[PDB]
Amino acid sequence: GSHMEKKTLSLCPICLKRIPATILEEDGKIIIKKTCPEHGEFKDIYWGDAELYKKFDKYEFIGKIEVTNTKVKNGCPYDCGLCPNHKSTTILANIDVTNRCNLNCPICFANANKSGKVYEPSFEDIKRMMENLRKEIPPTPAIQFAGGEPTVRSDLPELIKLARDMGFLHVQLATNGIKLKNINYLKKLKEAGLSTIYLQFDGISEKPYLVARGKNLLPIKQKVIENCKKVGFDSVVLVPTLVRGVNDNEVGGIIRYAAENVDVVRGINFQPVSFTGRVDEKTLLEGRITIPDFIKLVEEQTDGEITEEDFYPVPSVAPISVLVEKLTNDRKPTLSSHQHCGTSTYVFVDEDGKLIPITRFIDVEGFLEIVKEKIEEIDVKVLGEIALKLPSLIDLDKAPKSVNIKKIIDLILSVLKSDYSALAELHYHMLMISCMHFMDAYNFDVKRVMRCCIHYATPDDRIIPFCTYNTLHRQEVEEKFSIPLEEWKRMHKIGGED
Ligand SMILES: CCCCCCCCCCCCCCCC(=O)OC[C@H](COP(=O)(O)O)OC(=O)CCCCCCCCCCCCCCC
Ligand SMILES: C[C@H]1O[C@@H](n2cnc3c(N)ncnc32)[C@H](O)[C@@H]1O
Ligand code: MET
Ligand code: SF4
Ligand code: SF4
Ligand code: SF4
Ligand SMILES: [Fe+3]
Repeated sequence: GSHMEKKTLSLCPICLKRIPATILEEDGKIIIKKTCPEHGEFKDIYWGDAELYKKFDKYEFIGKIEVTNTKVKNGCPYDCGLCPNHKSTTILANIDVTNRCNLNCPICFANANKSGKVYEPSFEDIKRMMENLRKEIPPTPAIQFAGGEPTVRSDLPELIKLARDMGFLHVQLATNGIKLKNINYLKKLKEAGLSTIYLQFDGISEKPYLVARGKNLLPIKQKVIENCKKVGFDSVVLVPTLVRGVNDNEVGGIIRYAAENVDVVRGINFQPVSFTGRVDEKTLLEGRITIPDFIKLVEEQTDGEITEEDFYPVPSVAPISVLVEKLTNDRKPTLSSHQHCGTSTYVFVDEDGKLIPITRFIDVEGFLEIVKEKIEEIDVKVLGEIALKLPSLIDLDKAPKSVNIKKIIDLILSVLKSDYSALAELHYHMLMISCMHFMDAYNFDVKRVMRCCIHYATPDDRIIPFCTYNTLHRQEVEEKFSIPLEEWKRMHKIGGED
């Protein structure tokens, strides 16, 4: 019948206490069982496919941190953060610049617009949160403004400039895009130096928007995309909240729409719905979907152009950072998140519009093996040796006709020389297709969250993993630093200015 895979620690979904949990294989799926001393037994889906679950375990990578912000007191996941036992530095920081929003979505992990209180850090508070992120070893390389809807603050372009001034290589905006339907507003974001728009995007028909968002936003999303084309803003990531029964049938359609718009869309990052914050009862009961379920949908709905073997877990590229760090004697941000948190592939869009994953014609598995081997052999000769082996890893038969294989190889080598511009050019050639499954109290796994690489900087000088922030800390923090809406409105204007 069942057989145990792992022991771990989880949370009771009722009282949020830390409780023991078992991860088990059962009928081809991975389940998590747990017991609360007070509220009894719980059973949830952890991963939809036991075979892919075991396959991803081989890419486990344990990171290290040196700069901490909190002490051990109550043990994980209560000591965030970062406490001395966290195993990853910040790769992408989140700063919530507001809890106000110009929407009222039925699915909202932040439960925006319900507290009756306004959380809006000052420009100086945000600079200090950025300093804390930049004090890490290595410094946090990427930051995203979130909330809430960040575009409802009139000072957002100044915050984007500030992030650039503070040294972040990548400045991202998570947004519902509504204000970006005005092209002059989009122009000010580009001019301020925004790297990427992380655009909420739930489908290619009206129904997923009606369900998840409460109204048909599809024409507005389309306008935002057309505005990006008009102003030459070419770095949009579409972000579907993936809900079984709502838009699991539109996975291929979203991917095809991105590929049709690959001049401005650099990726789709699917987010299987996370039962934190605000969720409607049908979503809670019927909507659960996991990373391997998503991978299966991609294969089915792109007619086998993208297959299961094309996806890798995020830490599979941790050794690339390690190697680059050793080659250059400079500490590099390392993607050391848990192997069951997320997955990605990369595809080329050819002339006919067919999707050709880079893994179809580059032996990515073999490439990562050589990388891990050369780390063990660490020097002046490594790069040349790897450059010698790269042709044996390529299948020129399966490569797209519209792709210069020699240029891709050179860009890969330049990434190994710590050329960030080559990594960015590589992303411009391709369409990233990824899926990240943020935890909730039903599937919480302490062994995952200890490796989390996506962190909120808070106004009380903490740095808190995304998955503990949205299950345990968001209300506490927002309540401390909010003022009642009644008084906030009388002291400000709608953009947040005094
Ligand atoms: C509200 C909070 C929500 C937080 C959600 C987390 C989102 C995580 C980020 C998603 C990814 C966005 C990346 C930006 C893409 C882009 O525009 O890319 C284009 C940009 C170039 O833009 P600029 O030149 O303008 O700065 O380059 C980058 O952003 C470089 C960083 C790339 C990060 C690589 C991540 C690796 C993932 C693991 C790969 C596994 C192996 C795959 C094998 C085939
Ligand atoms: C930052 C992104 O997260 C999406 N989002 C909002 N609520 C949820 C949820 N419960 N689970 C997953 N993604 C969600 C938003 O729609 C936005 O695109
Ligand atoms: C909780 S979502 C925060 C970012 C923005 N409001 C969006 O929906 O894209
Ligand atoms: S998630 Fe990390 S920072 Fe938070 S308590 Fe656990 S180990 Fe510490
Ligand atoms: S999901 Fe984003 S846009 Fe929707 S209500 Fe929440 S914060 Fe606002
Ligand atoms: S944000 Fe959640 S899903 Fe992503 S790395 Fe952190 S723990 Fe894993
Ligand atoms: Fe309980």
